[PDB]
Amino acid sequence: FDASNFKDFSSIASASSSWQNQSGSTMIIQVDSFGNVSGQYVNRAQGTGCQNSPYPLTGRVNGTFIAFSVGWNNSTENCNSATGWTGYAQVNGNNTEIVTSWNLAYEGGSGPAIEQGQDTFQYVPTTENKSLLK
Amino acid sequence: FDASNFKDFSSIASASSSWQNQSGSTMIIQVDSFGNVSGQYVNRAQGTGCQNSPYPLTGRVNGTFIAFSVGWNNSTENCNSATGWTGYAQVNGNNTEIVTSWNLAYEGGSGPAIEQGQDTFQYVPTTENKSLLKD
Repeated sequence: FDASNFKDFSSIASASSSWQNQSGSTMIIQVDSFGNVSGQYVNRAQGTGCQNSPYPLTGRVNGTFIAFSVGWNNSTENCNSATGWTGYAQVNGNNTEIVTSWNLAYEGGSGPAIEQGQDTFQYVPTTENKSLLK
Repeated sequence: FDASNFKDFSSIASASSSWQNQSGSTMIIQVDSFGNVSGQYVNRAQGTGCQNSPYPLTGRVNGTFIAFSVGWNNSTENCNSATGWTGYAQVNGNNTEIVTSWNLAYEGGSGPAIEQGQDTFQYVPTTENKSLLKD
């Protein structure tokens, strides 16, 4: 996968790809040839619960457009919320990024509320070792 | 719902349910015991592309909260865009509803753009027939 020449999600379909946003959160995703997205999301956004453990992520792609969803209970920590992100991939400065808007639905002070924000994910190329033993 | 603890486990561990929003769009969803949502969405929003054919949907649930996603290509019609909904289930007037905000990412005049909105889905009860041939 040439991240400097990403065309659409089929450039990255059929193998895993890793991503990191501006807040330190990471995700690893699988895009199949039918437009499905699976993956795992690790939240590290300052001030939030449910950090540093993987949460299942699902979604859908159409060309360069994507939408994906995370529920905030993985059996390690339950934050009783959900986030949906929607956006698109593009090549920016010889890497690829996914530009998104998100909604977080949660229990607020006076009842259920939806918080909005934006995340941009940068592609993270794999690192490689000879073997698992140092 | 505490009473759900005192029923058949298999029947309550998962959900199969239909929903209609205020625009007449429908979705059919399956929620499994692990939190995974699958289903099919049929758009009927007035004046839009990609109406009247089913589009895959996928999502996650946590408690009463839900997020789900649809890409707008099913090989019948491609609208080159994607929508993400986020919200929650609640009860009113003796029916369950899902209250959501959505984002739509699409190719606008100037390049990619995001449109925002709200949808509320009402639960739709199953119709039951004797057979495919007789009601």
